Amino acid sequence: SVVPDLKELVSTEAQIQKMSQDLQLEALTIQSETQFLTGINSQAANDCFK
Amino acid sequence: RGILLLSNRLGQLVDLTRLLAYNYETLMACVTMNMQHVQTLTTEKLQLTSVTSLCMLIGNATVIPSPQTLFHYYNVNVNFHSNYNERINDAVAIITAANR
Amino acid sequence: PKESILKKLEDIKPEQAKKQTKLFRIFEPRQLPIYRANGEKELRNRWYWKLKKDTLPDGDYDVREYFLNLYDQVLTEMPDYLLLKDMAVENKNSRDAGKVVDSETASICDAIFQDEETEGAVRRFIAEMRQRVQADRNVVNYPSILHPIDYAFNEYFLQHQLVEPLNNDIIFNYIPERIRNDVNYILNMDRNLPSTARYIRPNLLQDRLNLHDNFESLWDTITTSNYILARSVVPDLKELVSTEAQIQKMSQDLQLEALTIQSETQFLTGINSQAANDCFKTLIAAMLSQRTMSLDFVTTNYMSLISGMWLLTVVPNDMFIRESLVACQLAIVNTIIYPAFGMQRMHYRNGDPQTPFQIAEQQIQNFQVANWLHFVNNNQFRQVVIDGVLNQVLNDNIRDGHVINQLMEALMQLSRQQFPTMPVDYKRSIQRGILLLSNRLGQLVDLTRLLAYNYETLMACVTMNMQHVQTLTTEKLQLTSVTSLCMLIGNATVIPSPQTLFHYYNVNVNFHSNYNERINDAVAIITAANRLNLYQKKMKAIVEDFLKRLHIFDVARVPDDQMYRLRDRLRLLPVEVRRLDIFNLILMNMDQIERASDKIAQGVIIAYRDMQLERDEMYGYVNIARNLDGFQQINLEELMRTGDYAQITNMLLNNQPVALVGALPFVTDSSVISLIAKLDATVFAQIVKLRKVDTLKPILYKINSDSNDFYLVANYDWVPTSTTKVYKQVPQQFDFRNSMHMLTSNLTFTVYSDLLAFVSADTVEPINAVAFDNMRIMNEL
Repeated sequence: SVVPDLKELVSTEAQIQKMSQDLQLEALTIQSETQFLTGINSQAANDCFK
Repeated sequence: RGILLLSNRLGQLVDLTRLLAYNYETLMACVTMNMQHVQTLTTEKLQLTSVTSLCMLIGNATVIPSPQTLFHYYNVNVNFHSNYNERINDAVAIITAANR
Repeated sequence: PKESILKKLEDIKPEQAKKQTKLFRIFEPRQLPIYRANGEKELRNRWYWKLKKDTLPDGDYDVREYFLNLYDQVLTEMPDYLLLKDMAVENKNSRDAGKVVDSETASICDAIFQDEETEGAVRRFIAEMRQRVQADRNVVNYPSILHPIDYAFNEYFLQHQLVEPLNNDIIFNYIPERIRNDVNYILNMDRNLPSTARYIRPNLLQDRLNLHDNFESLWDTITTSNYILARSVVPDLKELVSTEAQIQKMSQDLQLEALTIQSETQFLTGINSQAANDCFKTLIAAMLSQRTMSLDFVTTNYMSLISGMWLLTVVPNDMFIRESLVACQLAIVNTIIYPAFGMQRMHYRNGDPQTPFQIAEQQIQNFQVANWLHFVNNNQFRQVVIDGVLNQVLNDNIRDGHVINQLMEALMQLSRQQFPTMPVDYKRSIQRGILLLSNRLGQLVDLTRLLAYNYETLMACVTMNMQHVQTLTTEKLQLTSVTSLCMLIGNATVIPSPQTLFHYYNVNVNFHSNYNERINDAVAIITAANRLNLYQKKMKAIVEDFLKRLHIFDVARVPDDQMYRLRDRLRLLPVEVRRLDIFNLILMNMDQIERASDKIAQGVIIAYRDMQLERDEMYGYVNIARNLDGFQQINLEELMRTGDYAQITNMLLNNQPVALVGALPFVTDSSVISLIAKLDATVFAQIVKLRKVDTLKPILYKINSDSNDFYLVANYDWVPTSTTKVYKQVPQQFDFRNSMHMLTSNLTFTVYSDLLAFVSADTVEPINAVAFDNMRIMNEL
């Protein structure tokens, strides 16, 4: 109830996108799309923080 | 490659440390109840999901506890305490009487 | 899109000949009444200096930032060179025309030359004040009036003119030191440059940013770019065995049938009148740009593999990604060489990492086979530096470059494994494909030559010191096309059109120039940004613009991170004389500017004790101290920052002699009264109520019993008692005679852009071209 909410974050989309460029996601490895359920960060961080 | 994203950002990750450092170190100040470290019976789920986000995802942001906010906090624990202590007395008093 | 990142490239015109007109001044002289001690207006009036545009703000911080913008403005207007023929004007007076410099200069003269000035000496001077030319040196002499600070500027602008000469020889010299030398080409020009030539210098220092260490993301984007650029060049192949014909004899040599399949899967290789051109281009750029590609094969198409061996013998494996060389080799090793060389036994078991070609080397014996292995395996790029200036070219092992005893050996080794075996038939289909390389080997010898040259040619014109890392977008290449190019070529001889080559140079050039330039533009700012304590102009700012100015990069689509790290490196970078040399100038006088000009002050004192006032001429005599000698202080900037510790609050409450400092709003009053009433002590109270101040408008008392309808007091006899004066220097006065300076420049210039164009480039007949060995490239009928 107290822990101040955060502000000025990096656009969700922007980062995750440079992320795929860097991440080399789908490169053989079978167990895809489990590292990107990361999203809702604009939230997740606030939650993780509090 | 992933590791690097921690590193570059590291210049900022720093910022995180400072943040908490302060906040906890601040808020805390206004707690009357003592607090011995105990192995609670219950947990609290923390998805590395969010964690990871906070991490590479924080900019030159800077937030802290609103004055008014802080007090409100003190105030509460306070009352609570007062009640605990008080009832305690109210309690004891009776019980002892109850005996003689 | 494919050719949507190319229009963002060829459309980059960084070559901008920056020039100027208006002489850069900041303060125009102006009128104002004279107030002799005693305070009367003695008439005649005098001329002083006040700034054009008092913009200056409230708050030391806002001030500092303001100047900063000036720096940005200075640079964007930074005169790349000068010339005054274009600055003419006419003196209304003098021994004659006179032609002076800049309208303002003119005005002023005519002006003073009427309003009863200091007489003679002035009018006089204004007269025998003119121009004069010393043709013999191209020099020019023009008179000009400015201000110590003005001569200051304009001066250096003259003593630096980033414009050198330009003789035939220099043009010749800017044509890559390995092309003028390459025989196969010729050059010729249609004109003889005048002694009046000039040329700008596209500067191209190295990646002062080592954009490859950690930033991979960006390299990939560069490579890509540099790559497309290359294809745009890569010559389009010529005449090669009509598709149908070859593929037809192809079916023959092998012996086909009905449900008896073998070689049949080695023909989705047909299309080459598309594949060969693609495979060809693709290969070069890859190298040049230095991009890393992948591999799309099939385990049933062995032919497609054979050709692989063609490839691999070439491009030093490191050029291909890891997981690709891995597949490839093992596929060869386990289905082509062991399996029909009675060496099967163990169909070769490999379980990831270490090197699979390699290990086959130290395993089986056979010389022919054995040389291939070492030459291929340990084959790499020759990390070469200088090439007629820090080109830093990754080169191809002399050997390969046409001294293709590689190909001949690659074939001899193939001519000798086709001896032993195991699964009866299988050998039929495999060795038959192998032979198709051998007959063609007369021509294969060629393909090598081609690339050899091309890459080795195009090369030179890449000031962008390319290196050797790992891409991350991995361009895709099929053994399909490869295989096509291979058997389907010969007789032909192709080469880089002149015009083509230049165009290439030109681009990288600009680009470079931009990179280097923005870099300087970048640095300059940042450093300035520091000796200014702007703890609030959060830099996420500069980086952004920077990147943008070199289109290609989708700014919004790139995180804050990398960006900072980008600053971290920039910070350690030296500025450039030009850039630097100017900032030193702005600061050095900074003070002087601020102090002068109205709308602002500096600070105020509060001595709770009656006291005198200076008797300056400009203003009547008022509340001013140019020293604040003694008393204490308190930076306001740090105050409203820190949050005020009632330190001030207390002193104000208790009344103690004190001073204040920083940007401030002055306020002029008249009716003496105000003073006797001591109004000036009021104002302060406020603060007490509001921790912060800006609502603080201090007071000044312009007192000249002349214009102050309340002279009633100047009467008796007096002498100005005040409590609290103001920190603010005094607008200097104007000494014309000296105020003027003299100027030098040049007459009739001749600036040129682009260059090159001045040459008609021709080419020898294809049939007899030459490589770095003086041998006819393409000598197999």
